[PDB]
Amino acid sequence: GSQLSSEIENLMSQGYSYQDIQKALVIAQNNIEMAKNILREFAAAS
Amino acid sequence: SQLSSEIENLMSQGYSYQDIQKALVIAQNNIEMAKNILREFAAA
Repeated sequence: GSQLSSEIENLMSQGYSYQDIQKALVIAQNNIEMAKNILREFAAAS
Repeated sequence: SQLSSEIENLMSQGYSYQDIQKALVIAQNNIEMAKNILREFAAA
């Protein structure tokens, strides 16, 4: 695996939807720290 | 004026003042990017 896919798997463990994670990475221009900020502050987790 | 108009326009779409601030902070004041965050994720 890669670092990015590792990060995505960790986000899903937290309950974020795959679609939210993708959207967040696109808006963030793949800056991971930024995408994490978006998800934390605005995304639902189940 | 330019910037306050942006906040006014976002609030008129129904975004809270606090969500707008959060989205600017995360985007480092890239207003285009903040608007994307709000459109895709924020309650309006």
